[PDB]
Amino acid sequence: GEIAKALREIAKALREIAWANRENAKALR
Amino acid sequence: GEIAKALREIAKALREIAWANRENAKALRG
Amino acid sequence: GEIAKALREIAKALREIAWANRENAKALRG
Amino acid sequence: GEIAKALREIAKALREIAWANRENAKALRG
Amino acid sequence: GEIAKALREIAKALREIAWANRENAKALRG
Amino acid sequence: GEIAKALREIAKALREIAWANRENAKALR
Amino acid sequence: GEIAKALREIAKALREIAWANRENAKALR
Repeated sequence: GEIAKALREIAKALREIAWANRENAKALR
Repeated sequence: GEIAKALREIAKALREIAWANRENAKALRG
Repeated sequence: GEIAKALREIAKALREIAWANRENAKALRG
Repeated sequence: GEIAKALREIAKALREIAWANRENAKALRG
Repeated sequence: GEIAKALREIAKALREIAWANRENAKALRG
Repeated sequence: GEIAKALREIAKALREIAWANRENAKALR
Repeated sequence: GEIAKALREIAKALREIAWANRENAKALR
């Protein structure tokens, strides 16, 4: 369904934030 | 539907946050 | 509808977080 | 409705995060 | 309702993130 | 219900992010 | 249900942000 597919896009975006934040920790190290 | 469209709007805004957070990592690199 | 309208405010608030985070990246760049 | 009201409360909390994050940018610029 | 109650805990958790992020801005000033 | 428990799961994860973010502030001091 | 599963995927992605942010605090220390 359209609602469940949108919620899965929100999850994917949050995983991209996690990856971006791991780039920061790398950058600090 | 209106609800699905608004949730996809939320996903897009979270992709904007991901891009901004990566620029923070790159500014610490430079 | 009231639920869709509130979801679109959530998206707008996330866009404001992205803007703030972009401001950080600029401040780090100096 | 109680769901819409709770979603608006989420949006307000996200606006608080945006203000906090901008203050991090202001504290880096000093 | 159980859904609205859960959404209000989401909002409360987000206000805790804002508070944590305001602590960061204070640590940077220091 | 399954939806409400999942939303409570989201709130707890956000409480983990608040703790982590505060640790970042503690590591600056 | 598909909606509850997608909400649980959102919670898992937020836990992945928390882990990133905990790592970021260790990299500052």
